[PDB]
Amino acid sequence: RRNGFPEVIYGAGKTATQIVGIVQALSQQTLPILTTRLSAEKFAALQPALPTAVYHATAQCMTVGEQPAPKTPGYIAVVTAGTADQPVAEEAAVTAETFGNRVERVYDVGVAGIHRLFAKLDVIRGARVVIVIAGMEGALASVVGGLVDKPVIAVPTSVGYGTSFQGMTALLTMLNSCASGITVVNIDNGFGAAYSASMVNQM
Amino acid sequence: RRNGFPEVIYGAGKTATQIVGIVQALSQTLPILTTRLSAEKFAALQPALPTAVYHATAQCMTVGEQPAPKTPGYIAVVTAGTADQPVAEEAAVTAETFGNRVERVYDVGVAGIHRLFAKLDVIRGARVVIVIAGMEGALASVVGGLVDKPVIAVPTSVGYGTSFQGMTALLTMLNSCASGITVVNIDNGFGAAYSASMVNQM
Amino acid sequence: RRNGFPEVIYGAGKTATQIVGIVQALSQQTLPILTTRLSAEKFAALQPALPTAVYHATAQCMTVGEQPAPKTPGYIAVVTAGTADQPVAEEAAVTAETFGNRVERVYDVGVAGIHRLFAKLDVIRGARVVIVIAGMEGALASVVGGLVDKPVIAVPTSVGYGTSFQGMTALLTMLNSCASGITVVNIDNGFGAAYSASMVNQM
Amino acid sequence: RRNGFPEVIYGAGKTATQIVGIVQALSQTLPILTTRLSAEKFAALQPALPTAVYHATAQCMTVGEQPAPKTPGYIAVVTAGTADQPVAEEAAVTAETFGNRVERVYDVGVAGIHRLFAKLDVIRGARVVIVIAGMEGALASVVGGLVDKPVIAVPTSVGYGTSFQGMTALLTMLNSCASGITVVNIDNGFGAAYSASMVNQM
Amino acid sequence: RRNGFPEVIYGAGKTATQIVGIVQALSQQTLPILTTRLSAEKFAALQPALPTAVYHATAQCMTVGEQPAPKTPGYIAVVTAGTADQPVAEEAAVTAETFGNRVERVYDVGVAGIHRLFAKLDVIRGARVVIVIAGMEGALASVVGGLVDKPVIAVPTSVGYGTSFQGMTALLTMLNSCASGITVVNIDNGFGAAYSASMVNQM
Amino acid sequence: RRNGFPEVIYGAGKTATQIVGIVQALSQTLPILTTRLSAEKFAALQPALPTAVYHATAQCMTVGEQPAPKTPGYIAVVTAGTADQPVAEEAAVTAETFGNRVERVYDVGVAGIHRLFAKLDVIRGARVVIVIAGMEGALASVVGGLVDKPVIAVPTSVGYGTSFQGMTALLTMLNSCASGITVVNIDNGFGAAYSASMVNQM
Amino acid sequence: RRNGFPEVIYGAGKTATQIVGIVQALSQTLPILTTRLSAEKFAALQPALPTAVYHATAQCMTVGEQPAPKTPGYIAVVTAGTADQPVAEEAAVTAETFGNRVERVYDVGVAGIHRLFAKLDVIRGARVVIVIAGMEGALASVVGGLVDKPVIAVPTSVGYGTSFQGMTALLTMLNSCASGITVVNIDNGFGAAYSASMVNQM
Amino acid sequence: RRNGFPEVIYGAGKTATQIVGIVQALSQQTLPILTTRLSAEKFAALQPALPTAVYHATAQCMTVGEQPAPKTPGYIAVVTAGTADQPVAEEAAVTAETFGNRVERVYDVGVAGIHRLFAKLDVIRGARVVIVIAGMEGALASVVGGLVDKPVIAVPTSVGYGTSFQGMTALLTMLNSCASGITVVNIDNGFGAAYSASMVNQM
Ligand SMILES: [Mg+2]
Ligand SMILES: [Mg+2]
Ligand SMILES: [Mg+2]
Ligand SMILES: [Mg+2]
Ligand SMILES: [Zn+2]
Ligand SMILES: [Zn+2]
Ligand SMILES: [Zn+2]
Ligand SMILES: [Zn+2]
Repeated sequence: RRNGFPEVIYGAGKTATQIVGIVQALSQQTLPILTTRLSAEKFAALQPALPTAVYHATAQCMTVGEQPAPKTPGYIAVVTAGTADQPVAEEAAVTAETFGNRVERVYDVGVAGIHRLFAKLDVIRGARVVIVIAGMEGALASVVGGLVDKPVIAVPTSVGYGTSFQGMTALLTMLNSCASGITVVNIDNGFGAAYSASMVNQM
Repeated sequence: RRNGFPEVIYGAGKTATQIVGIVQALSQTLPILTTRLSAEKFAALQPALPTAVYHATAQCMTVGEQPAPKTPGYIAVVTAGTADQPVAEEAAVTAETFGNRVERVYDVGVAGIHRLFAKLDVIRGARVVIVIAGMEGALASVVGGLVDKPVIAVPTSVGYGTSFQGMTALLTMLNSCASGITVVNIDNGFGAAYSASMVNQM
Repeated sequence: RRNGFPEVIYGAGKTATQIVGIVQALSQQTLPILTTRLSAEKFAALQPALPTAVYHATAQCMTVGEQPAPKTPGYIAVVTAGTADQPVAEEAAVTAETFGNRVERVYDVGVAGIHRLFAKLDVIRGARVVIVIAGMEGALASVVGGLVDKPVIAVPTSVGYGTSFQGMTALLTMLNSCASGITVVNIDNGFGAAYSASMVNQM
Repeated sequence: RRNGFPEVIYGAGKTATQIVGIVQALSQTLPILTTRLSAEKFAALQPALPTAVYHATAQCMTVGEQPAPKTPGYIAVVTAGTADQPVAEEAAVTAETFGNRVERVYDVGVAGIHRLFAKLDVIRGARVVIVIAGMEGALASVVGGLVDKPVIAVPTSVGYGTSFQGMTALLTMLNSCASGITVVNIDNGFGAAYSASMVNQM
Repeated sequence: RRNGFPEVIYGAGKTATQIVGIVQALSQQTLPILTTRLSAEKFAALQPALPTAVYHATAQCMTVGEQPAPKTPGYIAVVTAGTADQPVAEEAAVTAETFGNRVERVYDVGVAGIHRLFAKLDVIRGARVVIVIAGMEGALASVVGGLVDKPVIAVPTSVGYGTSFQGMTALLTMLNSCASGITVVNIDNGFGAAYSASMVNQM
Repeated sequence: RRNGFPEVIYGAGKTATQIVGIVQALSQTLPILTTRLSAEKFAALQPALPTAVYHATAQCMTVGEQPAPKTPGYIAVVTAGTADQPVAEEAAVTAETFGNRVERVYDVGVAGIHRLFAKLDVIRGARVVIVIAGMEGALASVVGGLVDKPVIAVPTSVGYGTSFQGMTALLTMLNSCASGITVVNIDNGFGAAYSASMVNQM
Repeated sequence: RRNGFPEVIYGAGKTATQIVGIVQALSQTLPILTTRLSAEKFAALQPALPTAVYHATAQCMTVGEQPAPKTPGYIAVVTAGTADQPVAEEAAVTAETFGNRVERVYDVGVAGIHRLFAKLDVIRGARVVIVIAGMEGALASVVGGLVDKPVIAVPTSVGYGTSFQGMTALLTMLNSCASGITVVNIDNGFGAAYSASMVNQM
Repeated sequence: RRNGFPEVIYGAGKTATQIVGIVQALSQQTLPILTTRLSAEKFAALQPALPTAVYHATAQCMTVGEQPAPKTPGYIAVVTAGTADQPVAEEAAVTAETFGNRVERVYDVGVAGIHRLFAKLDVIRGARVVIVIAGMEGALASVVGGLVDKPVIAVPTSVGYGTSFQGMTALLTMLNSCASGITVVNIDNGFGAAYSASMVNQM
């Protein structure tokens, strides 16, 4: 199963020592190695062991090794509604770049001020895949889906106030988009979106 | 009493004979509005109330002559899709019956959003904006951020699957009230127009 | 976009330093500046920098600058069912006064003792807009809506016991009011209600 | 046995023939009450049980003569709207069948609350109060705070949109039990009257 | 409004000082005074001020004054399914005794072992009102309701595991009791049940 | 293959012609069971499959002769009310078709619980107990605590209001599995009997 | 405009006359697809649009000739059961109308999983895989882990009891997106094929 | 009621002293004694008193005494989807072994990599009862149910991310299994599954 994909470790349930055991075993230059959902403290416990490792604080991700160069010319656009979407957005962007994709970040363009979205519309329309990340309202996916004729993958986030229902509302909003060409992943699953986006980008 | 408001009958649960009794008793008020009045129920009603007008799409019935606008400004009724039109007309007929000029801005949902910008001057020129949308109710958020007038958003129960009979649109519109948006219950085109009329006539 | 509205900062996601940067940039006497959802500790970190700032503890709001005088004669009435509604009520009242409205506070008139509501009925009926704030039961909006012929904006609060469902029950109760002329915002969104109320009051 | 309580048949799921079998077998008890009995099912039943009375609005059927009140005091059945009347009559017919005087206080919902104060003396004079309401069920809270007698609140499934088939009214009434209010299931006019009768006849 | 009921203070939202102010104001021998939902720490802050006060730890209630004697001969039976129901059961029992009722405690008779319920059936059937308190399953109300021909008031508790949904399941179970003569209050509202039970007991 | 289990057809979504095609193709297995088969669909089916038996209450259809019990012990099917009988018969017909002796213990819900104790020896003598209940599903908890044999509980969708189409009974039965109870989906009388048969024939 | 995509009409809420108006106006585009078109509505439509083809199972209607595949690769439409076939055909007809070769892999749900392995080479050879499943939607998880191509999963509303009109399948499929799976709304066979076509034609 | 079952103590609500009182009372060699849902700290408070007791950290269970030998030849298979299922899996396995069953552990065979499940299929098919334990997706029960013709008892776990809804999704997935012969218990109830499995295994 040499799909060319880097090795991925889900560090939510793994200990800081348990992770080190996997990384040194996969340090046979198989590929670069991505570790997701890695707490900042858990990286502190790991850094003396892997001094050549890079931690992405906001994304809570850790990469060891450097992917050589983008595998494909096309890029993925990661679009977010607000600043509260920065963590899972960064998780999606770090995953896509680790998987060999160029990534264009289009942050803070929610529909409360829509000129910000129109200012960066040429960048979004030029992508081969667009990942839309939004919470509170999450209506941005429907607006983006109606403005681009490229695959859109929508990520609901759990940044909630009141009836946000820990991201449930954003999830339902994305599933019921009037605009077609939108497809959805589970709440906060920025990694998964980038995994699917990367497959689409590299055909 | 004598505070301008016409009498309103909710005909969803009331029988066609009961409606005649309420209307015949109240013909001693100027206009009378009846909401959620099925097309069959109006057929059973028309021989008895000959001065009545039925609004097919709105499922509303008026007896008496509709007044002329008491206020210069108008109310804009903005709708996302063609499905959303029944409840839109229910709001628009109520607003006109309460003495407000109504501007209809229909079928401008965000699946094609250039249509909304084409009619943006009309919406910004309103004193109150009623936004009517189903499925993902995202039209309310876009309008709320583009105008600086009170917006009342109406979620509709038109949609399929996880629309949850309008719940998704209702929750979507509720998650954007900091932008000047306020919300009414699902399909409640009457209630929105009732509030819009109070705001419009200040 | 000179709507005359003061500048508003949502301090839930902003840091105490990040806020200071925005306030000093908007200290070009554009208008007074309101900051919402500002924790008491976060204000402590900010006060040495803005010594001319006023913190409203219960409202968790911060205003810098003083709006000159009410822009309109009419007033907004802020009506609450119980003492547990005081925080979001104060957030609504501080927002409306910062936006240039006179505000009349009618607190603790829930329907468990309804004479208290009738005692202050002349004050509520005299308003141009009424904001009703209630949790636990939230039936007060339907009672107020049936007693006034002016716009009512209902705010559900998340002060819950058991089946209160963190304010969901109060939200559903307000949406299904038998009394007409009621309009609703999301849970705890006292700011938003005052924003809509202010637009109605100043026509 | 011989504890005063009449026999009760739930006719919602039972067939019109099965009901005759249960009634004909039990005509060896004094009165017999049957609840949720459709109008069509009574037509199929009337030639067989000639001594039976159907209560159209209540969808109830009694065989045998209704007793006279065993207790001086009465039960008050308070309702918010005209829609709420079917389940109100279901409770009132049950309460009368169980030997209680019933006082009907109908159509006093809080959309016009002066109507409730007009009938306040009648409600306070009851020994038990049954409150019946739909939509926002807010009538139960107002009554619970105004009387110092047990209140049993019945949520009804009449309403539209987010009424959730009576859930909103049920939750609203449940959030006010500290005031002397107790709650039964949606549309359960029988159950409320069954409890009210036990309380009334102490 | 001299209903003869003692004064009741809901101490969930009141401070330990705020409570002392109310108690000394109502210390005009109006009646005994009950305080509900009073944390153990909050009572520690209050006890130096009211040395003649009694705290009921499990019930989290505080009574000052002693009601003279039961107002009525009849008693209320407080029935619980398990030991986890002891707090709200005690809140109901302390409220009923403070309101002038004799109370018979029938604890730990859940239907997992039903002989325990049958052992105390004569006590339960002899009551004038029965309060049934149950969580996890809450099926005990339907069993009790089918065994007694006296008013049953059912209290759902929020002692939950998994699908218990913080007492929602027990609440729905009680509302749908096949046995008639059952009436329901909100989750954990042992006070409210005793308030309604006391009115029924004293007719 | 040849593991004793008869072939099973789910006829809820399958057409009356499609069923004949599946049955006619499989008549090359010993018995064939078809579940959720409407009464009208069997009328359209009977001229084509003349060796078939319809079980009206169970809405099941068997082709082929029902085997004799392969095991001495029996399965007990315990039901709370008369409404619960259709899904009870669906389970009982499946269990008999799979070669198990079935003992029916019907209408013993806890509204009158002496009835259950009258039949307690029969239930304790079973090797597996299937409990079928709606509304509050409390019968499963009482049985689970009284017998020391596997209990499989079936929630039914019969009930009104907050029954939530059987959700309340399902959750009630799920909150008592520590007592030896296990649960299947709402109305799934087949699934319970399928598991009971595997347990009974050990 | 001129971006390859055919015009799409949602005929669920639109009337049979309104559809003719939209189609007759747009016959000035190459193909036109109409979704959720009832069989009765097509009968009322056929005398007016004689060049139209109805796809009974898919409830779709095409006017104009279906193009030939613009791309070598094909899309695989994988389904769990025979019930799932209508929405599967809705996706497959859309995909073929958008110019993609479609490979149908039907009735391979995990109740018998050898069937899926029999057709595993066909699925792995696709460029995009659409998985269609109801009840427990577990087929999407198995496929997502076996192929290294984009998988779009469609939950269907076919099922009984706690299926919750497809919610259980939707949530099940959403809990496995880390494996290369992406999800659309319940019954939304069109939406999946719309996205699959964009991915397939890169 | 000499069913031969060991005595079981639910230590979630019992104190460390309260447990010691029950164990010494049941130390009349009635059988071995199992204690479930026992926190690691609560065992520390208990160990000086029962020095012959065995704590199962992952299972959070405590057994005192040693069951003599398996009561039946047949074994129960405990199958899990991921490592996050290890706690309730161990609770089920420790309960079944304490009740006198041989237990075969088949861990980490979720359908994200299904060859792992096929590698151990002979072990699973050889069982007399299979307990399937899964969260996140919980689709493994339907796959196992369709592969074995023996009783399957499915346990949903509350190891959740986003829309996992604290195990609700896994519970609904298991109840709606297309594969027949599956039966379900409440969330995290590994004990209950083993209790039912043990009865089936020992016929
Ligand atoms: Mg605005
Ligand atoms: Mg009272
Ligand atoms: Mg047992
Ligand atoms: Mg993959
Ligand atoms: Zn839209
Ligand atoms: Zn009302
Ligand atoms: Zn029952
Ligand atoms: Zn399946």
